[PDB]
Amino acid sequence: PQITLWKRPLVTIKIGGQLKEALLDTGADDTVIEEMNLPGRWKPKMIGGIGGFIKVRQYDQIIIEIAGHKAIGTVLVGPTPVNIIGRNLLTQIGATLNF
Amino acid sequence: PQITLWKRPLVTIKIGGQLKEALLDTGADDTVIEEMNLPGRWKPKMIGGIGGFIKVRQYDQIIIEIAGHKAIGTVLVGPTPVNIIGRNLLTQIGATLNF
Ligand SMILES: O=C(O)c1ccc2cc[nH]c2c1
Repeated sequence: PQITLWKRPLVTIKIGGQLKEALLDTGADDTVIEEMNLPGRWKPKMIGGIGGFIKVRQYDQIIIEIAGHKAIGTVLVGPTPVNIIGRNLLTQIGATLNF
Repeated sequence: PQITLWKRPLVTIKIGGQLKEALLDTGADDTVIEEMNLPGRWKPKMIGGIGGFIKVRQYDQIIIEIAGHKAIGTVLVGPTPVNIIGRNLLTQIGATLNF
Protein backbone atom coordinates (compact mmCIF):
# COMPACT_ATOMS: atom_id res chain seq x y z
CA PRO A 1 0.00 0.00 0.00
CA GLN A 2 0.89 3.69 -0.20
CA ILE A 3 0.62 5.36 3.21
CA THR A 4 0.65 9.17 3.43
CA LEU A 5 1.82 10.79 6.67
CA TRP A 6 -1.08 13.21 7.36
CA LYS A 7 -1.82 11.03 10.34
CA ARG A 8 0.30 8.47 12.21
CA PRO A 9 1.15 5.51 9.94
CA LEU A 10 -0.82 2.92 11.96
CA VAL A 11 -1.52 -0.54 10.56
CA THR A 12 -2.98 -3.86 11.69
CA ILE A 13 -0.41 -6.50 12.68
CA LYS A 14 -0.65 -10.19 13.54
CA ILE A 15 1.76 -11.44 16.19
CA GLY A 16 1.48 -14.65 18.25
CA GLY A 17 -1.90 -15.19 16.56
CA GLN A 18 -3.27 -11.88 17.89
CA LEU A 19 -4.38 -8.86 15.82
CA LYS A 20 -2.92 -5.56 17.05
CA GLU A 21 -2.30 -2.10 15.62
CA ALA A 22 1.19 -0.73 15.21
CA LEU A 23 3.13 2.34 14.11
CA LEU A 24 5.41 2.01 11.08
CA ASP A 25 8.41 3.89 12.40
CA THR A 26 11.34 4.59 10.06
CA GLY A 27 13.18 6.28 12.94
CA ALA A 28 13.26 3.03 14.97
CA ASP A 29 16.07 0.49 14.42
CA ASP A 30 14.11 -2.21 16.24
CA THR A 31 10.57 -3.48 16.74
CA VAL A 32 8.98 -2.97 20.16
CA ILE A 33 5.62 -4.65 20.93
CA GLU A 34 3.48 -4.23 24.07
CA GLU A 35 3.57 -6.72 26.94
CA MET A 36 2.11 -9.99 25.66
CA ASN A 37 2.51 -13.76 25.76
CA LEU A 38 4.67 -14.96 22.83
CA PRO A 39 5.43 -18.51 21.70
CA GLY A 40 9.24 -18.65 21.49
CA ARG A 41 12.46 -18.32 23.48
CA TRP A 42 13.59 -14.90 24.78
CA LYS A 43 16.71 -13.29 26.20
CA PRO A 44 16.76 -10.27 28.57
CA LYS A 45 17.58 -6.81 27.15
CA MET A 46 17.41 -3.12 28.00
CA ILE A 47 16.52 -0.42 25.48
CA GLY A 48 16.13 3.34 25.41
CA GLY A 49 12.50 4.44 25.39
CA ILE A 50 10.15 7.38 25.88
CA GLY A 51 11.52 9.32 28.87
CA GLY A 52 14.18 6.76 29.87
CA PHE A 53 15.22 3.09 29.70
CA ILE A 54 13.13 -0.12 29.87
CA LYS A 55 13.70 -3.84 30.46
CA VAL A 56 12.52 -5.93 27.48
CA ARG A 57 12.31 -9.55 26.41
CA GLN A 58 14.01 -10.04 23.05
CA TYR A 59 12.42 -12.71 20.86
CA ASP A 60 14.43 -13.66 17.75
CA GLN A 61 12.85 -15.11 14.58
CA ILE A 62 9.24 -14.23 15.39
CA ILE A 63 6.65 -14.64 12.65
CA ILE A 64 4.83 -11.33 12.36
CA GLU A 65 2.36 -10.15 9.75
CA ILE A 66 2.42 -6.44 8.88
CA ALA A 67 -0.70 -5.22 7.03
CA GLY A 68 -0.89 -8.62 5.28
CA HIS A 69 2.88 -8.86 4.72
CA LYS A 70 4.85 -11.63 6.35
CA ALA A 71 8.07 -10.88 8.24
CA ILE A 72 10.34 -13.05 10.38
CA GLY A 73 12.69 -11.24 12.72
CA THR A 74 13.46 -9.89 16.18
CA VAL A 75 10.63 -8.49 18.32
CA LEU A 76 11.28 -6.73 21.66
CA VAL A 77 8.46 -7.18 24.17
CA GLY A 78 8.00 -4.78 27.09
CA PRO A 79 6.19 -1.68 28.41
CA THR A 80 6.18 0.44 25.21
CA PRO A 81 3.30 2.95 25.03
CA VAL A 82 2.99 2.25 21.26
CA ASN A 83 3.56 -0.89 19.21
CA ILE A 84 6.47 0.01 16.96
CA ILE A 85 7.49 -1.63 13.69
CA GLY A 86 11.10 -0.58 13.16
CA ARG A 87 13.50 -0.99 10.25
CA ASN A 88 14.46 -4.57 11.19
CA LEU A 89 11.02 -5.64 9.98
CA LEU A 90 10.21 -2.83 7.51
CA THR A 91 13.15 -4.04 5.38
CA GLN A 92 11.74 -7.61 5.38
CA ILE A 93 8.44 -6.49 3.85
CA GLY A 94 10.17 -4.15 1.39
CA ALA A 95 9.03 -0.81 2.82
CA THR A 96 10.50 2.38 1.33
CA LEU A 97 10.17 6.12 1.84
CA ASN A 98 9.12 7.97 -1.31
CA PHE A 99 8.96 11.66 -2.21
CA PRO B 1 13.61 9.38 -4.22
CA GLN B 2 12.88 5.81 -3.13
CA ILE B 3 14.76 5.13 0.10
CA THR B 4 15.30 1.60 1.45
CA LEU B 5 15.65 1.12 5.22
CA TRP B 6 18.71 -1.17 5.62
CA LYS B 7 20.41 1.76 7.27
CA ARG B 8 18.99 4.81 9.04
CA PRO B 9 17.23 7.03 6.43
CA LEU B 10 19.50 10.08 6.79
CA VAL B 11 19.35 12.97 4.32
CA THR B 12 21.02 16.34 4.09
CA ILE B 13 18.96 19.30 5.23
CA LYS B 14 19.36 23.08 5.15
CA ILE B 15 17.99 25.14 8.05
CA GLY B 16 19.01 28.66 9.20
CA GLY B 17 21.33 28.72 6.15
CA GLN B 18 23.25 25.81 7.70
CA LEU B 19 23.75 22.40 6.08
CA LYS B 20 23.05 19.41 8.36
CA GLU B 21 21.97 15.77 8.11
CA ALA B 22 18.72 14.41 9.53
CA LEU B 23 16.66 11.27 10.07
CA LEU B 24 13.43 10.97 8.09
CA ASP B 25 11.21 9.69 10.91
CA THR B 26 7.64 8.50 10.27
CA GLY B 27 7.21 7.69 13.99
CA ALA B 28 7.66 11.37 14.91
CA ASP B 29 4.76 13.84 14.80
CA ASP B 30 7.17 16.77 15.12
CA THR B 31 10.54 17.92 13.84
CA VAL B 32 13.40 18.16 16.36
CA ILE B 33 16.64 19.93 15.45
CA GLU B 34 19.86 20.13 17.50
CA GLU B 35 20.95 23.30 19.30
CA MET B 36 21.29 26.13 16.79
CA ASN B 37 20.49 29.79 16.13
CA LEU B 38 17.10 30.41 14.56
CA PRO B 39 16.31 34.11 14.05
CA GLY B 40 12.85 34.16 15.62
CA ARG B 41 10.60 34.20 18.66
CA TRP B 42 9.98 30.85 20.32
CA LYS B 43 7.98 29.11 23.01
CA PRO B 44 9.31 26.45 25.40
CA LYS B 45 8.11 22.82 25.24
CA MET B 46 9.19 19.53 26.80
CA ILE B 47 9.55 16.36 24.77
CA GLY B 48 10.19 12.82 26.00
CA GLY B 49 13.14 11.65 23.92
CA ILE B 50 14.86 8.25 23.89
CA GLY B 51 16.77 8.07 27.19
CA GLY B 52 15.06 11.00 28.98
CA PHE B 53 13.40 14.42 28.59
CA ILE B 54 14.68 17.59 26.92
CA LYS B 55 13.61 21.23 26.82
CA VAL B 56 13.06 22.58 23.31
CA ARG B 57 12.17 25.92 21.75
CA GLN B 58 9.25 25.83 19.33
CA TYR B 59 9.84 27.90 16.20
CA ASP B 60 7.04 28.38 13.70
CA GLN B 61 7.23 29.08 9.97
CA ILE B 62 10.81 27.83 9.52
CA ILE B 63 11.92 27.42 5.87
CA ILE B 64 13.77 24.12 5.44
CA GLU B 65 15.27 22.16 2.55
CA ILE B 66 15.11 18.39 2.93
CA ALA B 67 16.96 16.35 0.29
CA GLY B 68 16.33 19.17 -2.23
CA HIS B 69 12.66 19.66 -1.28
CA LYS B 70 11.59 23.00 0.16
CA ALA B 71 9.28 22.97 3.17
CA ILE B 72 7.95 25.43 5.74
CA GLY B 73 6.84 24.54 9.25
CA THR B 74 7.37 24.21 12.97
CA VAL B 75 10.72 23.06 14.34
CA LEU B 76 11.62 22.19 17.95
CA VAL B 77 15.19 23.26 18.81
CA GLY B 78 17.08 21.69 21.70
CA PRO B 79 19.79 19.30 22.94
CA THR B 80 18.97 16.30 20.74
CA PRO B 81 21.78 13.95 19.62
CA VAL B 82 19.95 13.37 16.29
CA ASN B 83 18.12 15.74 13.95
CA ILE B 84 14.58 14.40 13.50
CA ILE B 85 12.34 15.22 10.51
CA GLY B 86 8.83 14.31 11.67
CA ARG B 87 5.52 14.02 9.84
CA ASN B 88 4.71 17.76 10.01
CA LEU B 89 7.51 18.27 7.45
CA LEU B 90 7.39 14.89 5.67
CA THR B 91 3.83 15.75 4.60
CA GLN B 92 5.12 19.04 3.12
CA ILE B 93 7.62 17.26 0.85
CA GLY B 94 5.09 14.61 -0.23
CA ALA B 95 6.72 11.69 1.59
CA THR B 96 4.87 8.36 1.79
CA LEU B 97 5.59 4.89 3.14
CA ASN B 98 5.25 2.29 0.39
CA PHE B 99 5.30 -1.50 0.27
O1 LIG C 1 11.00 -11.17 32.06
C1 LIG C 1 11.69 -11.00 33.05
O2 LIG C 1 11.31 -11.56 34.20
C2 LIG C 1 12.94 -10.16 32.95
C3 LIG C 1 13.76 -9.98 34.07
C4 LIG C 1 14.93 -9.21 34.03
C5 LIG C 1 15.24 -8.61 32.81
C6 LIG C 1 16.31 -7.80 32.43
C7 LIG C 1 16.12 -7.48 31.08
N1 LIG C 1 14.98 -8.08 30.66
C8 LIG C 1 14.43 -8.78 31.68
C9 LIG C 1 13.26 -9.55 31.73
